[PDB]
Amino acid sequence: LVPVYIYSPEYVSMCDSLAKIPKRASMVHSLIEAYALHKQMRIVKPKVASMEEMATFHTDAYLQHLQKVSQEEYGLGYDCPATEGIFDYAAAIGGATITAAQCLIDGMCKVAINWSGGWHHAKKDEASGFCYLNDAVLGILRLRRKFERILYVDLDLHHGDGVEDTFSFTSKVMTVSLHKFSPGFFPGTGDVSDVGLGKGRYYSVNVPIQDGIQDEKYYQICESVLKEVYQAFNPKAVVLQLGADTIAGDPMCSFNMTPVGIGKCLKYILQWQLATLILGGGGYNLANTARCWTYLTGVILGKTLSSEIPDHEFFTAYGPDYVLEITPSCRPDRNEPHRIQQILNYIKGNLKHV
Ligand SMILES: CN(C)c1ccc(C(=O)NCCCCCCC(=O)NO)cc1
Ligand SMILES: [K+]
Ligand SMILES: [K+]
Ligand SMILES: [Zn+2]
Repeated sequence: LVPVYIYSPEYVSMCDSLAKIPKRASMVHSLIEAYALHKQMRIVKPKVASMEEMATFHTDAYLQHLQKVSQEEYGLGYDCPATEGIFDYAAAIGGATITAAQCLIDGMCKVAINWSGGWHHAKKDEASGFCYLNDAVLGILRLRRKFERILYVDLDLHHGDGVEDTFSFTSKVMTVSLHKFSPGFFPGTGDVSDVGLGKGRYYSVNVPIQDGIQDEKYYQICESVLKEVYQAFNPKAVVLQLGADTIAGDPMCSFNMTPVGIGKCLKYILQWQLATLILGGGGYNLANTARCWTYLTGVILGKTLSSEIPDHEFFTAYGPDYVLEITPSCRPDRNEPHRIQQILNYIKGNLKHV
């Protein structure tokens, strides 16, 4: 009944070294610790993923290449620099999510959290969008050993293309992604008409959304889709990716959400009372990402947190207001109601086939 919190000092330090988000893992953990939330959770040390565990998804040629560049193509480049920490980072993140999955299998908990996971872009032999290894896929494949139908819900700002593509030809894993979809915006995929292929047709769900969406409309959309998905797909377990790059104040400056709105989505999923693997993802206003995942941990624990950020290691990063709540930016919501309705009707039509 007590949620599992994947953590070790070594893991945080490892994750802290991803050059795109320096120290973010420490900031998230430190704030969670400052609110004393870890004492209400079962703290589980993550294992490091073995080569064989990583090879359940990634090809050996790809994994050997990561090993090679870590010691001395494949999507390595501007977004995914080939640096020496690559292989150990992959094994650690993957291992953490696999550990969370295993805890859920063993019935240790109903909810297991790896805030440093959620790297949804990576494919079997291609790095993409800061993702060297797809830990979300790894967790789904582990859960698959016990659970017959798995629902993957992706609330990151970006389309969960790596996870959806991996399971596009299957009906045993359904992917649902809400994301910004606009020509030029990474990764450029995930229109409402993308529904999966072959036996998996209608088992991929995409909700293309525009800039400026706020809490109430987002939840209305998310609740509407998830309601139909639940009744049509009847999932036995859930993997939930909660990238905080949708949150107001993110330098990506696209959606205009607060952790409260995401929390309502989280609450809706939690009341299904299924085994649920919780993952992080994007989130580039580092203090806000910590504010968000701290609040969401509170939501998982059913606790209401004090508005004042406690003094702690990174306290100075929480200016100018030093509170946990995030105020939406004063800019317009570019989502026109009729288009949103069209999308919801298209999805509903798709789910009748499921
Ligand atoms: C300021 N600067 C130098 C850059 C800013 C943005 C990108 C970018 O979005 N690149 C495309 C890859 C986006 C990765 C998004 C990862 C994510 O949050 N996935 O959910 C690149 C450079
Ligand atoms: K998403
Ligand atoms: K699928
Ligand atoms: Zn993202």
